[PDB]
Amino acid sequence: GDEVITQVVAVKNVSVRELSPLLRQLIDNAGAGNVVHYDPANIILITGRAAVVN
Amino acid sequence: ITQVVAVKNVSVRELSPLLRQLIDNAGAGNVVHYDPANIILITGRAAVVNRLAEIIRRVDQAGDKEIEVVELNNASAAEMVRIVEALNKFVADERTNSILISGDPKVRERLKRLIKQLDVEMAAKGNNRVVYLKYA
Amino acid sequence: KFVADERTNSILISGDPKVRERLKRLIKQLDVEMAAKGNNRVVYLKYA
Repeated sequence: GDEVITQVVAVKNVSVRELSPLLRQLIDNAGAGNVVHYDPANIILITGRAAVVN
Repeated sequence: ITQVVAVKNVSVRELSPLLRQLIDNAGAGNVVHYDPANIILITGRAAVVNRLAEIIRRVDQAGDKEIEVVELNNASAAEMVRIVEALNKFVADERTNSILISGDPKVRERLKRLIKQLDVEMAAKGNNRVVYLKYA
Repeated sequence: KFVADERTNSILISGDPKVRERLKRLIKQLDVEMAAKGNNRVVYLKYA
């Protein structure tokens, strides 16, 4: 559905800052309210609509 | 009310912009102050102080890292050391002959995996042999 | 990248499951042991 939830998922292989521009492309591709925050401890944060967060 | 909660894993100054986002997202009166002794201060409405403490504890609980101590009965610890050293943290003691670990409960999963991986002891090779001469 | 132990005499690997495919290939490739060459020989002198 359209709900706003945060999802925490990992990419171990290389630091996920590498995805900041294209992920903010999906933060741009649709409506905002999102965050995608890349923890240097290497996990992954999204917040926003479950579809675009997907 | 003010809430004092910890993030041990890395210094919480790292959260100042996004936490002030929740100091911006709603009304002010808040403080979030990051003590270099590594604890955490919020002050403000219990709801926004909560979501703040949830981001905060979301960098607390996130990256967990500590030490393990696990017996190495067979493969020399210092060897375990060396043979992990090539991998790119780790301790062991050869008083005990035990891998110690510093890092993740993912490091705890995979490095209990490598606790187990090189524990094995090679079968005797008959390196030396006593031969009974029949004639000579 | 690559490791091994000669306690165990075992290749350890760091890298891909493509590195796992090809480097199980090279796990297997140089496992072979050369046949004995009769490097030394005891010769029975008939006369001298």
